[PDB]
Amino acid sequence: MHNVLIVGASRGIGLGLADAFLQRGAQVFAVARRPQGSPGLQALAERAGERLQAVTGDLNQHDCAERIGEMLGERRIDRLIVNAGIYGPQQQDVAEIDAEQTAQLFLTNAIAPLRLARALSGRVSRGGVVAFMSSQMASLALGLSATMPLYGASKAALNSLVRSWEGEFEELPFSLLLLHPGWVRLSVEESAAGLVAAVEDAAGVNACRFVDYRNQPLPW
Amino acid sequence: GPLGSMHNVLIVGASRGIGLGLADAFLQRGAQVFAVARRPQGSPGLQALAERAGERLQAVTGDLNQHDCAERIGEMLGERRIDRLIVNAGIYGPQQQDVAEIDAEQTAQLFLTNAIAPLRLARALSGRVSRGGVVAFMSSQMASLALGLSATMPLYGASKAALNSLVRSWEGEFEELPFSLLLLHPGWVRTEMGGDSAPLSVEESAAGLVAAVEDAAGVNACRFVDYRNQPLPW
Ligand SMILES: NC(=O)c1ccc[n+]([C@@H]2O[C@H](COP(=O)([O-])OP(=O)(O)OC[C@H]3O[C@@H](n4cnc5c(N)ncnc54)[C@H](OP(=O)(O)O)[C@@H]3O)[C@@H](O)[C@H]2O)c1
Ligand code: NA
Repeated sequence: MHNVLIVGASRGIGLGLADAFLQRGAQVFAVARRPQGSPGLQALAERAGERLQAVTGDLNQHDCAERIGEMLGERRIDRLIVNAGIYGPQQQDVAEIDAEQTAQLFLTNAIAPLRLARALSGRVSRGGVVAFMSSQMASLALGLSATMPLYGASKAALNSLVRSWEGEFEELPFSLLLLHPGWVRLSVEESAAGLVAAVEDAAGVNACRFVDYRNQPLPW
Repeated sequence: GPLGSMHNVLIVGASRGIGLGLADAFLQRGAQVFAVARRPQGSPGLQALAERAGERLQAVTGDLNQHDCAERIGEMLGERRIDRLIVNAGIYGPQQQDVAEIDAEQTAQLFLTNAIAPLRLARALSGRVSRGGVVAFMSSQMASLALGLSATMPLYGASKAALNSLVRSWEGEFEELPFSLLLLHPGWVRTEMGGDSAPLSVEESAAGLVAAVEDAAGVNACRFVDYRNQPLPW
């Protein structure tokens, strides 16, 4: 049984990933801010029993890694998926975004994901996979983020920070993935099944990849 | 140029370093330069340029982080159009460049100063930019995802990737660009940010950047280029 850690698993694609990994036979550790308040996560917990361990945790809390670690004990993480993401201000307007909103956006979407992944990295299996939920809107070459520029810039910043982390290693000890889930309203189930296949395709490769739910590369 | 032409060049962040070098280099080409600085009176470099160029160098008090910056620049310009708009001002972020230690206040400061405020300002002045002009943002090779050189200064690099992203998103609002949009890498330059090991003088960096800016005039394109006018990958 692989150990899979999904950070941000109460709903949407995060929950879908927990479900999809469970269906492959993994032991899943599913972190959410309010796990008890997610009927989706509760339903998965009931069905999988002990194979789905819900964990209360918040990416933005500085003790998050410590709490996850204490919970995991000596168990190694085969697949670490950080499914951080907020939209930022609904108007996506550079003229109006304030300091508090800027901090929240870039901490949640870019900085805290790296802080957490780095802090847990000593537990990640060699030849495993660390993946971050990114977006097509992160791509500079595609340049598709005009209607949500702040969101897209936060995901470009995430991609940048992951590339910077890669640059700290002589050779990668695990793969580093930046994931585009597709434009899910495309079901969560199809997206998650695809993303699981993309993640598993990178296991043992120790490569940096920016890929979508079909395992197709996106340009930077 | 001919036809009694004298380009109006606006440099945001011109008190020292590359920004001052750009003001000097544009003045040497014959431009009317509007040099925006937080404390223009406290810059010996800008005072020296003012003495040499007289009225062809107008110092303007202004701060990229202030929401009235565009208004102050506009009031100063009157009805004049901007032929070249260069946003140079930027910060390094925390000295340690460490994702584990940066706090909320520092994160806001970094991304506002290096990414969001440049777009806020440029957008607010964009109606004044000449058709066939150039709007350029000082970016960095550390912004490039393909080069993956950002490990040296990850936070700074991420803030410039965010800048690049926002400029591309702005481009994507136009059916046809009315001016060029440039992301500039100045090289590693001997300034307070670059340090004593930097291989380029301000003078050579600025001369190169002026040539790259002028090479984009009338093209109405997006480019990510260095001080030699060589393209960088995204
Ligand atoms: N030097 C390099 O090697 C290098 C490499 C790549 C990219 N860059 C970029 O090039 C730009 C200029 O770099 P530099 O090396 O010349 O830095 P610098 O010598 O330290 O000068 C920074 C300039 O930015 C101004 N500034 C900072 N924050 C400002 C704000 N809110 N509002 C208005 N002005 C502000 C400063 O004015 P004050 O005097 O008031 O502080 C100063 O004129 C920056 O965007 C930097 O990121 C530099
Ligand atoms: Na003000």
